[PDB]
This record gives sequence, C-alpha cells and structure tokens, in this order.
Amino acid sequence: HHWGYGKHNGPEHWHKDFPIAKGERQSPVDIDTHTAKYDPSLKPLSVSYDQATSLRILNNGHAFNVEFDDSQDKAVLKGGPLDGTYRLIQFHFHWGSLDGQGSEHTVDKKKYAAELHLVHWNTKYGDFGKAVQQPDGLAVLGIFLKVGSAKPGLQKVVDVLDSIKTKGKSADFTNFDPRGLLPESLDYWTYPGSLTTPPLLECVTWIVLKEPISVSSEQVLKFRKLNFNGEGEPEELMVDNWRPAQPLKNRQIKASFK
Ligand SMILES: COC(=O)c1ccc(SCc2ccccc2)c(S(N)(=O)=O)c1
Ligand SMILES: [Zn+2]
Repeated sequence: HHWGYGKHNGPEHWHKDFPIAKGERQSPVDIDTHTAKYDPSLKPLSVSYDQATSLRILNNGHAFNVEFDDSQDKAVLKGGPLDGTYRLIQFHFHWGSLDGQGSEHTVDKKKYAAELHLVHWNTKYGDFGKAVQQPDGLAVLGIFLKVGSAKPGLQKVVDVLDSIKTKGKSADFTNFDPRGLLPESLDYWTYPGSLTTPPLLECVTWIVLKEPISVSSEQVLKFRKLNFNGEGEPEELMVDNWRPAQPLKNRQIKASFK
C-alpha cells in the first residue's frame, strides 16, 4: 500500500508515512500575483544548458524522468535568488486528466494543463543525496504548460513514451536539448519550499517562470497514455499526478519583475 495519486493513497494520505507533509515550507503553493513582492535585489536567472548530456528516460511509476549526466559541471542553474551553482540532474512533468488541471503551482488559483520541473542540486554538497538533507540543497525550475500550438522541442520526448509505457521501463535518451523547453522570458517568482512527492523534504528553492510554454493537445494526449501500473498489470492511466496547493504559512513569494 504505497503512496501514489490513486483513489486511496493520494496526497491527502501522505502525511501518515511522511509527517513533514504538514510542515512549515511545503510545496506547491498558489502564487498570489498581487501579494508577491517585486525584489529589485534579485538577479536575472542564468540557465546554462549548452553542454547538457541526457542519458535515459525512465517511467518511475508516478511520472517519467529524463536523466542527465551530472558528474561534471555541464548544465547549471545559477543567479536569480541562488547562491552558488546548481547542477541539472533530471526533469519531469506533472499533468492532468483534462486540460483544465495538472499543474502543481497555481497562479491566482489558475491551474495549467501541466508543469515541467527541472531539478538541480547544489554543488557545494557534492551529490544529490546529501543536497536533499539541506535547506538550500535543491533548486527546481518550474515552467507551466498550456494547450495550444505544439512545442517542437518537446516532440522527441513525446515520441519515446510508447517505449516506456509501464512502471520501471527505461529507454536510452541521448542528445536531448532542454533549452527547447524554455519560454522566451525568464521572469520568475521564487519562494522556499519542498519536494512535491514523498519524501517531501524541505530542501528546495523554487523558481517558477511567469511565461508558460505552449504544447499541442496531441502532445499532452500522449502523456496521458502512459501507465502507473507495471507491465502485465491492469491499466491505470498516468494522469493527475499533481499535488494540490499547500498552505503558504510564514513565507513570502518574491517576483523578479514588476
Ligand atoms: C510525479 O512526480 C515525480 O515523479 C517526481 C520525481 C522526482 C522529483 S525530484 C527528485 C527526487 C528524487 C528522489 C525522491 C524524491 C524526489 C519530483 S519533485 N516534483 O519533488 O521535483 C517529482
Ligand atoms: Zn515535480
């Protein structure tokens, strides 16, 4: 009886195994755009993905991870609200059963069709496992997806999904360039929070871009053909793998823009 997003093991149950679920800096949150404070001290975000080396794509049972070689300083996030240098380890998405839901963060209560998370760890902690034990261990860049025109830079991901339909399947996935998933503007909101799946560790500086990217109805439909179940089990479509907004508590969301 492990955690998931099904009818009996979903987000409202997670606190029983992971009491940090009811903690002081949980994610995601609703971003109240009127209450977010412009912070002129924030720097432009620096996203340096020119030498990113993707390796593999994995159906992890909850979403799919596109994994990067993070054994050298290649693909890094810095600047913005961050001190030092964070290295890209993987990206994944969260999405809905319908276009009107699927994002984890919300903007003035608006839910997007999906949300991309590029996960990076702080190089001062040496590796990902040590970084997640620290309050400034991770930086996750969050990008909203809306349904409209296709994103040509997403198609290589969508095309490989039929090869990893079920939990625990992986496929080689080299030479994928995550710069093709970025919107034009790097204006962002930022706040201190958590992983959004167990173990829900409070180790993330969230950086959520204001401008969504557009993907086509066909691209998102292919996400919804994935399965939460293993091969040779009855089909459980991989949809609605998003955690809802959590209480903001004693936190301020800062904006990089006025
Ligand atoms: C459906 O979502 C996922 O499948 C998923 C998978 C990994 C991660 S971050 C890496 C990680 C490693 C080990 C344990 C937890 C998280 C996240 S998130 N939203 O917290 O960034 C979400
Ligand atoms: Zn995520």
